[PDB]
Amino acid sequence: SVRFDSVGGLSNHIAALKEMVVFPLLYPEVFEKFKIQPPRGCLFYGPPGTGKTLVARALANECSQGDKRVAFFMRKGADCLSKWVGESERQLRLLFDQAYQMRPSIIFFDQIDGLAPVRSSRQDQIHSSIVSTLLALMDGLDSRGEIVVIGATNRLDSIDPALRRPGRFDREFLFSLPDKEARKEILKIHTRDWNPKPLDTFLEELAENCVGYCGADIKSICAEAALCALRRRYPQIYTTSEKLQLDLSSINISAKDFEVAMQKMIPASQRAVTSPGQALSTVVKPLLQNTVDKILEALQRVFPHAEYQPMSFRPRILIVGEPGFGQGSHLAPAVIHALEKFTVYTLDIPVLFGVSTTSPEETCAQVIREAKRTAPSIVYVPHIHVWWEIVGPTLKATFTTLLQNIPSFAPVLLLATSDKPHSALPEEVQELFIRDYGEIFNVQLPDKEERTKFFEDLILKQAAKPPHERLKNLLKTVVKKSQNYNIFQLENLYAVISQCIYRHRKDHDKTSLIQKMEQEVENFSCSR
Amino acid sequence: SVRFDSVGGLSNHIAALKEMVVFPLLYPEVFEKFKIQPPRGCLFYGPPGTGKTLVARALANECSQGDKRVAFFMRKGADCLSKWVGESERQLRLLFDQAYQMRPSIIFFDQIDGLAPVRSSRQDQIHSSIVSTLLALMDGLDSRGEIVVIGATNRLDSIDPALRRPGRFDREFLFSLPDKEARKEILKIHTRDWNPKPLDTFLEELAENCVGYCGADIKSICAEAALCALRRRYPQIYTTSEKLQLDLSSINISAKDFEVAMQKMIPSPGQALSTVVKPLLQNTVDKILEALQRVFPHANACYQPMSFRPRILIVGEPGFGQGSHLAPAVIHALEKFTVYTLDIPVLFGVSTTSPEETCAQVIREAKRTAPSIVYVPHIHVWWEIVGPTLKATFTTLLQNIPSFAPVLLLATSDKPHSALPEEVQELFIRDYGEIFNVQLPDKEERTKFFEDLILKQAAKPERLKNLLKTVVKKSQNYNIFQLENLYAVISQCIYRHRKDHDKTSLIQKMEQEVENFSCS
Amino acid sequence: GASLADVDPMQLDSSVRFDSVGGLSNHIAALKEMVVFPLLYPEVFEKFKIQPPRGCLFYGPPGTGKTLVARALANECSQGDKRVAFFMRKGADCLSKWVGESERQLRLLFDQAYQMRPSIIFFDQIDGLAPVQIHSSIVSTLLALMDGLDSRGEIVVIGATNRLDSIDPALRRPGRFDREFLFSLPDKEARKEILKIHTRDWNPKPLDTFLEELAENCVGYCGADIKSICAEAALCALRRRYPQIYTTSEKLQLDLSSINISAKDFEVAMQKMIPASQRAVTSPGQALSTVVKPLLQNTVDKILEALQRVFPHAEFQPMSFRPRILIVGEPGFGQGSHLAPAVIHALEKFTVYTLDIPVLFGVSTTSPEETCAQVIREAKRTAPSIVYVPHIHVWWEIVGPTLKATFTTLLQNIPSFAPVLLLATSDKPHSALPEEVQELFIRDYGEIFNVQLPDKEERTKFFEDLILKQAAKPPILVVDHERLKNLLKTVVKKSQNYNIFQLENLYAVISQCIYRHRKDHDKTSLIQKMEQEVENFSC
Ligand SMILES: Nc1ncnc2c1ncn2[C@@H]1O[C@H](COP(=O)(O)OP(=O)(O)OP(=O)(O)O)[C@@H](O)[C@H]1O
Ligand SMILES: Nc1ncnc2c1ncn2[C@@H]1O[C@H](COP(=O)(O)OP(=O)(O)OP(=O)(O)O)[C@@H](O)[C@H]1O
Ligand SMILES: Nc1ncnc2c1ncn2[C@@H]1O[C@H](COP(=O)(O)OP(=O)(O)O)[C@@H](O)[C@H]1O
Repeated sequence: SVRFDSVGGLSNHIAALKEMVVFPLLYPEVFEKFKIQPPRGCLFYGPPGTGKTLVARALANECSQGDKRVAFFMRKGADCLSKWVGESERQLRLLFDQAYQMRPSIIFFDQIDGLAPVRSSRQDQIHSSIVSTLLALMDGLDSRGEIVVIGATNRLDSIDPALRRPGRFDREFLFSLPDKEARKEILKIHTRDWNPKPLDTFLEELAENCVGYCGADIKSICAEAALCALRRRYPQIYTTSEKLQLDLSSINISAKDFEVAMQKMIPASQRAVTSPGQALSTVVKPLLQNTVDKILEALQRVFPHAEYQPMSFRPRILIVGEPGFGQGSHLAPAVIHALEKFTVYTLDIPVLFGVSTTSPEETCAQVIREAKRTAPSIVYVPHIHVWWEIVGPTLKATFTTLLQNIPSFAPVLLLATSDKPHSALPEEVQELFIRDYGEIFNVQLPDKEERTKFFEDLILKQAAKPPHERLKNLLKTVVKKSQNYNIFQLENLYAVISQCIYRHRKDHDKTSLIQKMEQEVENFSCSR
Repeated sequence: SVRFDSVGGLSNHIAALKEMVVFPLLYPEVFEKFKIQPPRGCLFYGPPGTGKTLVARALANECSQGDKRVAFFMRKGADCLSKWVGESERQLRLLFDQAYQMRPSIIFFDQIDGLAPVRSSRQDQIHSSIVSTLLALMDGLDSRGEIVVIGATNRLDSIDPALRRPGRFDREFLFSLPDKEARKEILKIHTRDWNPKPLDTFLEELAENCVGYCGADIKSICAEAALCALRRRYPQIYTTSEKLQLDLSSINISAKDFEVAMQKMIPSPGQALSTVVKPLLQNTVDKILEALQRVFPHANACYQPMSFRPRILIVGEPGFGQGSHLAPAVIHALEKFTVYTLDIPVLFGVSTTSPEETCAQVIREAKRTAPSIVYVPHIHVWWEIVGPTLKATFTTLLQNIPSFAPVLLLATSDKPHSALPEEVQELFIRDYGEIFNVQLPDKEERTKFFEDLILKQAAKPERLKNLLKTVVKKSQNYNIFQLENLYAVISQCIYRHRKDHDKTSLIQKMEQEVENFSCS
Repeated sequence: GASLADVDPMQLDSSVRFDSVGGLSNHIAALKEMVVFPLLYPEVFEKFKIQPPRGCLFYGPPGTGKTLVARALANECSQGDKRVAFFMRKGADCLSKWVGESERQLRLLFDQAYQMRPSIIFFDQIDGLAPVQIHSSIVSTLLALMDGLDSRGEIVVIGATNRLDSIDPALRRPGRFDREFLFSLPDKEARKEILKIHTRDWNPKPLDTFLEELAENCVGYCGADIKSICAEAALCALRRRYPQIYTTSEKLQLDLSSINISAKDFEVAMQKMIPASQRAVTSPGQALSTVVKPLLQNTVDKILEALQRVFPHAEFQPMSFRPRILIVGEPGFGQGSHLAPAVIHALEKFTVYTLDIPVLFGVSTTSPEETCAQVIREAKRTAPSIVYVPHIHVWWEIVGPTLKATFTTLLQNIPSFAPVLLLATSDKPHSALPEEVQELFIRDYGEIFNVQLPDKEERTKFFEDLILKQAAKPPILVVDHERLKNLLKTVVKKSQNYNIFQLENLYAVISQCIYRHRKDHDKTSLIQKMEQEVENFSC
């Protein structure tokens, strides 16, 4: 049924696999020249929903329907556990011996953590016995060739470390959340055999909003979209116990269905945690997207790992601006979001202090150690000008002598924001961001063009929908009287006009809100 | 087929083993002259992969090969369990007679975790009875020769504590991860019989870069490298069909294949210099090590070394790499000595312990393993980061250390020796050899720092030499940070002009970018 | 076994019986009348009524023979009434902070102890079982189980520990642990007895004078160090004699007549090891090293003579009144580095407690007010004793306002005629110390000693047996024997103002040259090097 085509995105855990399963059968001489004794054990692991059981399934299908003949034995967590006194460790050896007669064969253990927990003398003796009789008869597996043992898990730390050793489980595969190049393939696989195949550009657009999703999260919106189309088209289905008469020809899926379905959906990875990076909303985007792009260009100039081998030496950048220019609230999370596939580690006040029972120094050390472990990563310290005059005198020392110990050309990025200009910051901070290296970005107010696009939809498209030159003058005067607002005032004059419009929904004729609009625009006052 | 020469690294474990288990059994008339009384139980323990069963197999084969004067009973100590009422405890009482009729004997118990676990209200009636008979066949049916029992394990606490008592399993052998020297002979052993004989410099460098590996990993990187050659040489091996025609002579393993397999696999205040920085600071590291030799000669009667309160302080302006590159490279070169760090993120990066208590145990453990090193980097900020009790503890602690005990105190500083507080100034004695002032590198070094880039990669498929000269003409007073920053900036253009056959166009951009690199 | 627990006794070796224990003679003459006599003569303990105690506590540094005495004692009781059982538990073994396993383990252990009867229970390292309700549930049951042994028994409990102050004070009450025994590092006359015990069953028995010589060269050893150097001096002889046995698995023929042990096999064993007094205990008292002896032995003898004026127990109806002494000197005259520890070590048989910085704060991360009270109370409990406060000129400027108030009032609650000495050292002169410190030493009472530099002769003899003999050792041809003496005199003249930290550095910098010229058969390329290193040595 399913055989690799469906498996979209991974494409390298698959090539790395047939050199364990297929090659020792086909080319058993290259392993003799170097005396290789090829590997015999994988260990799939990663967050939930990201593949690896789809992979086990597709591999079983390739074996059963490919080049005869390979056997496939599958165990589900802990099945050897039996009621009598010895029938537990006997079934394991029975399985390994039956797999030797049907060889070549591959053994698959789903959800290891119920079978091989970390041994301890404060637990059941049967678990230690099972782990021992499992790492015994797997060590004596060289003479019993043509057997491959795979095990998929979720908790790599909950597996006995005596098994994660070359000889028992020598390869370890990481199944991570897809990125915008893989989510598009997945969406192509799931909307594959649809009546009116969704345009490639449409899926290209859909793959962007789905940031925290996985294969299981993407498979489900393709179903919620159809379920939304069904009740959009035929609303006379819920208010009925009997059947109806459908034509199955009027039911078509549109982008509104996908968006209303994505409204209800919550990614399985963000059901109990919130990531420190968001995107510009549909409102603020025509106001700051170009600024985001310029920031990314400068970051490329200083952090070329974001585009034979990129050379980077301690990449840092500091986004500076006036207190309302939107750098710690709008710009920096958007920059974090546009740079996906880099793990992000946050160091702001509610992280050092918003978690007690652990001094700030501990968490400050853990963040940098883990960011070193998996490079290239980002360490996000927003609002340093307040961060600095809120911490202790030893935390400054720890923070400065912990990122001086980072290898120079290791690609770890330090991102920070500021409200005071660079000159006003404490001189100890100014030593970290040098201007001649291109590590300081100064945000500026948006130009006339931007401010025009920001209001160009409210006037004149929303103020013309029932249940023109007089509107263009309103647009002109709004853009003129707002040429020196920050972001927090622009997107308030927006809301002020937004509310005005909403209060005239069922009014069948205009020229009651037009003058109301212009009066509310005239009463607006702030001036920083 | 394994007899002691297939074990790299454990040159002291093997000697102690045959000086305590083998020789009292082979030459009983010798150890009776002195009443040495060998043990009746030892125990190997350590992390997984460190050669615990390899030593057992080697010892068995060295007990068989010869004249068979000693018998070896090898028993994986978990398959001795019978799902019955009294049979597993009879195999034990039989194993001990089968080895008393053939004395001398060594009874080996591989993985005794599964034979004698900790009995409590989570154990069965079979394992408790097994322990009760095992610690009766040993304390009673022994103490005269010539049976010696060994057992292997990973955690020393996964065994019943009643077995480790005076008169029972008492001696212990800690198998730990290999250091940089053992990791070289391990690679030699695992590349013993090879077509293309590898060089010794290659294995040396590899052993340097394979940090954190434990033996078995080193056997694995050899395999994963040969899998990187094949894919490099026959990219058509995948998505194909049955073999047809393949030559097993163009699969030569190259040096860049080890560095890919070492990243397709998953595996301290001391780090060697990178390949890029080495030809810039290796000379200074040599000079520092020589000054150490001057003060630390370990790196009644005379004609053995003798030192007096070894102390050295590498001083240099900020940016001279005296605490970023130099001192950890020197700690690396001075391996085979145990190092103990004392800096900020190790005094304060842990709670549930005082900074005054984590400073006394460090000096205690440094005295127990002398000659050792105590490493305090950046004293010019270390001194103003601790409390007034920690200073008065640290000073009296390193004062109570005996006069001639070879504990070295290594430290660094960015402010000059005359800008430090008096309490520190009266701790190094510049009139002695205890202060070392770093200098900028010489023209010879600086020039050779850029040569692979200019001119051996901008011309990689001339006027470059001129540009090269200019690179040395403005970099005269650059510290290490600006130096390697300028080197990384000049290595960027090249990576941007990868697929540009026509030259003289990236040379112009290069000479204008190096004309713009300002680092005042 | 229906009791899934560690309750089995041990089969002890029968060859340990009041003959292998060397150095511990007062303790044995007391344990054999509270453990042995109630079992051997049971008619005196019923003639009147006695019901002897059921408890002993052993404490002291590690390796001092505290398990060995329990073993010897269990073998000594079970010689007429075979046989006394022996149970041994060791605190902190995979049962700490596990409720409620430890309670039933202890209950079953006491049950088994009752079933055998007579028996001896031994808790090695109780610090892991009753350290100062995971904690109350287990100590309360231990107290109830111990306090429930009938007066005659016959069950005897014994406990061992390293620091007496890491044990719950609820244990030290009569009927449970009514006596305590201190196992200290052995002096010379006990070191000789241990050496005679361990080298007793040898064909070619070592000479008595050689054992006398050995007992003095290994100071700071604890029992197990002597065992380790005796059993390793036997391996060096074999290794040096037959080095071709290490590369041959085939048992070759060896003559058991050329493997006789000699010296230079004991000292090569004593080289590669570090003693007990330099490993763990932070023993405040250490004797002068063999290098510094000829320089400071006279000062050490002078202090111990101005110390019997105040502390007339330093010559053992003596009567003293608040014995105090303060040795003062310049910063480098070695009062807190060489003199005071050697003075303390000379005063063995007197228990010594220290109050210095790494003990108040570093060790035992508790409040520094309870540790000072502990040391004062236990110092007067075992008087005559010593309290040692080194470097008061800095000690006083590091403690809090409450610690001074506790210390100054705790040494006035000591009875006036108790022999509890207070020894302190300083680097500022007496009149530079804070006034609360000056109001403790009354120099007209003789409580002050001023250290001075070593005399000309002292320095001469200090450099002599380095610069005349070791500078002419045949590398195993031509030595001058005349300019060596001139160099000795120039060195003695040049160094007539150094303190000790410099006087003993100019001794290590001159000995280095000799090492760099080990093999040179012409002893001339280092004489000039010697005198040019001395010509460039500045304070
Ligand atoms: N890379 C992918 N391409 C296509 N579909 C996918 C992919 N990953 C997941 N899916 C879909 O999501 C479903 C769940 O996948 P799967 O069960 O393999 O995840 P998992 O890692 O095994 O989850 P868990 O670890 O919780 O068991 C699959 O049935 C598959 O239809
Ligand atoms: N010191 C060493 N020298 C050479 N090879 C080694 C060494 N240590 C390990 N190896 C290689 O790694 C393999 C695994 O080592 P080994 O099984 O002896 O240790 P182990 O896994 O701790 O043993 P066990 O865990 O089964 O008791 C060996 O077959 C050997 O080839
Ligand atoms: N006083 C002593 N006399 C003879 N041998 C001793 C003495 N003290 C220690 N030893 C030797 O040291 C070994 C270990 O001593 P041990 O009793 O374990 O010390 P601890 O008191 O710390 O338990 C003993 O087996 C014995 O061989």
